[PDB]
Formats: sequence, structure tokens, C-alpha cells
Amino acid sequence: SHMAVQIGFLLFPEVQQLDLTGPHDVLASLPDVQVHLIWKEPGPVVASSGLVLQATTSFADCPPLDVICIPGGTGVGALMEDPQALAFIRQQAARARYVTSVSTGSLVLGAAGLLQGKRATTHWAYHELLAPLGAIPVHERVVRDGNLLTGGGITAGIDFALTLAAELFDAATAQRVQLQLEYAPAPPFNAGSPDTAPASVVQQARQRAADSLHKRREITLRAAARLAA
Amino acid sequence: MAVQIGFLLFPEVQQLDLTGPHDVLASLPDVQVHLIWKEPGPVVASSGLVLQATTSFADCPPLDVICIPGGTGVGALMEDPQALAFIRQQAARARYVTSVSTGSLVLGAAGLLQGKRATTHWAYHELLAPLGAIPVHERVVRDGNLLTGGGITAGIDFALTLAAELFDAATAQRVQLQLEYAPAPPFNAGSPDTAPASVVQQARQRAADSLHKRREITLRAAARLAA
Repeated sequence: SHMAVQIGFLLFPEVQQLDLTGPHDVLASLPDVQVHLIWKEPGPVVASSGLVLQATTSFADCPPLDVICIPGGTGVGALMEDPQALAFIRQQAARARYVTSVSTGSLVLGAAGLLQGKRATTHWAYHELLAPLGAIPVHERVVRDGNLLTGGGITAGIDFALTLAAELFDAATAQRVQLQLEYAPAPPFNAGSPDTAPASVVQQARQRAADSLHKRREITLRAAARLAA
Repeated sequence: MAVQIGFLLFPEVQQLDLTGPHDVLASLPDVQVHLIWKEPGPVVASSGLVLQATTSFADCPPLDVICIPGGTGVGALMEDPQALAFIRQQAARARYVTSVSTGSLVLGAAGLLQGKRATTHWAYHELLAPLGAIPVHERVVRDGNLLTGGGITAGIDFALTLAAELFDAATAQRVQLQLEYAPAPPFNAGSPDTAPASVVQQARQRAADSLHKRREITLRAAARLAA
């Protein structure tokens, strides 16, 4: 309807698609919502897995959002130094009821200057990059600070989105969506956190992430300097 | 020699049934993942999210894994002879024949659940038996080379299970960690066994029209298999 809650996700090359699509299917289940996928122009955008998503609007044509949500992914590094995207996020965040992100999307909120003195989380492997952007790093899966709501790494988007659903509507509605999603997880292993995975597996990861972390640190401190100026 | 993994991408798919498993499995080494429909191009999910089929049926390579997601669009597929025959074509030689949520109703309509243990989305579970399945009320159900997941978000649990079978436990564990899949749901309403009764009723109400329709479709699909 013309009165729908306006929810917008940033959609960019090399997005981690589940950061977007988990929350999208949660939130699109809610009463009278309209969900936008926003980029430089409408059209196909390739996620880091090769899954092709489709932006529905340019930045300029996106209507004022009630909720803005930034997903993460490899593509976050470029986005953190994209003035067009950061300006859009700042404009929308000035008036949005909720300003939100999943996984390394919070590094983009940070680059936009929106985390200074704010509690936030991100993907576990990149968590040390929050503080140089002014954030107070919090090791929880969903972190709230006023109208800021950030989720942890990738699949945390589902927990984040159900939390947001309860704020937008009510607990009854969020629970109904949870039940419709049959979201009673039973993971076949206990390796979803660096605090519980086998040590051998954890060591595989930090090593797999190490080059990216150095590059993302470089980018983070440049983004921070632009804020500092 | 890469593992060839194919998802059926159909109009009115429940996108998370596909995209959850896709991001799990595409994280694995030496895989190629396909999104299959009657032609390549845009396919719109039940939410209005637009996805893109990468291959027609014809151009799809022989699959190691076929995976059918669910969605509103399942009812049409259950009476689509092309889709069902394609699924049978791929299932004949696939190492793993799989589904998430109401995708198992499509496997059922195709004849591929006859005498097999299987699950589906809780709200439609009664439709498994008429399609010949032995219904099992578990989140991931294996019967030989058949693997079926429960409703929507069960796809993540299913895909990690499959990852360990295709590779090994350590590999599945690494993907789990990269996904940070340590869920912490904000409510306890993920199953009809734990959700408040009011919530279960609200969900059953919203399922009622499609369940009625799908009962009718199911009886027709079953009659075709019996004959």
C-alpha cells in the first residue's frame, strides 16, 4: 500500500548475499512493507558467490526509508571509500526510524561516520576494525544503541531481522514470522563461533582472512581519517 | 570434476530456501553452482526479490547434487510435467537428490519419495504420506542419497550436513564458522511444538488457503503416480 513501511538494503558488487537475503525474507513477511534494493542504478548486481541480485532503484530515486540496512561482504572494502554510497547512507540515516547493518555492513556505517561513540558488532573476523571507526565493539550477535541495530557475521542477519521485526510491529508478529520460517535451528556442528569451533578449524579461518584483514585495516584507517577531517 | 550443484529456481520460490543453502555450498572448494529454470533469466520469488536462472534445463550439466527449494510456487510445479521430468532426469544419476521445505512436495509429485523417509515445512507435513513418503518429524532427514530439510531456514542446517558428506566435517565446520552460524533466536517460536498456541493458530490461518489447494493438487499428483 501507499502507507507501507519503507525498508531499503544497499546492494553492491561482491555483497555477501545471505547478509541481505536472510533479512529480506524475514522482513518481507511483515504486514504492509515495501523493500528496496539500492545501488547506483537499477539492474543486476553480482554477489560474492556469483548469485545475481537485482537493484530496484538508484540512490537518487530511492524514497525516504523507515529502515536502512547495509549488508556485508568482500565488496565492503570498496564501499567504505565510495562517497556516493556513503552520502546516501548519511542522508537516509538522518531520518530513518532504524539504522542497521549485518556482518561487515557495520564497517560501512562506520565509514559513513554513523558509529562514533556507538555500540556495534560485526563479523567476528573483522571485529577489531570497529574501534578505529569510533565504535564501541560489543561481542554479541545483535547489538542495539538507540535506533542503531547491528548484527554479527552473516547468518546473524536472521536473528537481527527477527529482533527488528518485533520493534517495527510486535513480539506476536515476529514470533509468527519465526514460526513461518521454521526457525528452530539445529546446527549439525558446533563451529559457528570462534569460541566453540575446533581449534584446528579456527586456525584455518584467521589464516584465510589474514590478507583481507590487512587490506581492510588500510581502508578503515583511511576512512577514519576522512571523518577526522 | 568440480562438484556440480543445481538448484531449481522457479516462479514464486521461497527465496531463502535457495539462497541460504546457496551461500553455504558456494563456500566449498571445487564446486560450481547452477540456478536452473526453463530458460536463463530473471525469476521472481514469492517476496518480489528477483533472482537469475543461469541455465536452461538443457544446458544444465549432469548434476552431482540437485536441490529443490519450496515456496508458493510449489503447487504449480507439482503438476508441471516438464519440471517433474527434468527432476527425474537429473535424479537418476545424481549423487544426492535433495530439497528444502516444501521442495520435498515437488520430489513427491515426481515420484521420488515413494517408500522414502522425508520431511518438509511443518505446516504442510501431512502431504508427505499421500505422495508415498514415510514422514519423519526431524529437521534434516537422510534416506540413502535423498536428503530433505524442514521448513525454510532448515536449509542452512541441511546444507551444512550436505557439505560434510560432500567433503568432510572439518570443511563443513570451517564454512559454519565463516557464516558465523551460532544462532541466537530472539524468541522460541521456531517450531509448532514450542511456539505459543496463539502464534501457531495465526500461522495455521495464513497457511489454510494454500494447504487446502495443495491437498487437492497432492491427490491428483498421487493418482498419477499410482497409475
